[PDB]
Amino acid sequence: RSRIKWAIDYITKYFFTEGIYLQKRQREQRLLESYRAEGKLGEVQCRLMEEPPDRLHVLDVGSCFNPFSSAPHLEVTALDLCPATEDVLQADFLKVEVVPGIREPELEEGSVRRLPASHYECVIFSLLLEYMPSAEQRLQCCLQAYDLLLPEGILVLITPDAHLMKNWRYSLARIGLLRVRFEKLPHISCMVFRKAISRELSQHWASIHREEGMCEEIRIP
Ligand SMILES: C[S@@+](CC[C@H](N)C(=O)[O-])C[C@H]1O[C@@H](n2cnc3c(N)ncnc32)[C@H](O)[C@@H]1O
Repeated sequence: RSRIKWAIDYITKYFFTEGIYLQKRQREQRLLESYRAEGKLGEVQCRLMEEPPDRLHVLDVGSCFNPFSSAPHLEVTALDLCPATEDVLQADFLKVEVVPGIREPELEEGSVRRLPASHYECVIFSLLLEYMPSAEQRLQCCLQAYDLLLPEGILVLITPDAHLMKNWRYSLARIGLLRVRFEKLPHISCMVFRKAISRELSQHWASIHREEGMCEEIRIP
């Protein structure tokens, strides 16, 4: 049906109705034991989420009109370069700093310039990344998404219309994000990437699944 309904349903299942965050945690714990048992990794640091709050902190980037704000149990901060509705904060995400030690966005001259680090259970890039000028700026957005996420939070990535998705999967794994869902909807590909319990775990996964010819960034032809 709709990417919006698809994403609300996934988020709800991931944190509430299906505990997918706990399922993937187990998969990642087993993967780490496998790697340690092969001497390829040592004593890495792991960071886990507490039980989800009743109200999830969701950052909707390139939101346009804040579709997610009325979804139950989502507390949505919506940003857009050119907001269409008054409830979307103006921001060029490429110029946003991710700042530890703050609780809410800070604005200068009416533009979001700073967001709280490690604060959001969910970051949503719905048909946003194809607006970036370069491949390296698409990666930059996902790197900011990673500093914004709580441990085991999820990046919801929706892009318009296989080896390229394997490349994005590899590129995002290099920076700590492991894909946990991929679904094809009419005219779009719907993906969710999870902030792994350990970035080093994610990077080693990517090392193993690197095919020859693929870049470190995330590309749009
Ligand atoms: C195709 S619309 C998608 C709107 C909504 N997310 C959806 O799924 O329908 C792309 C949006 O990204 C916004 N955008 C483009 N570059 C941006 C940037 N650098 N920072 C914040 N928003 C940006 C545009 O203003 C536009 O609202």
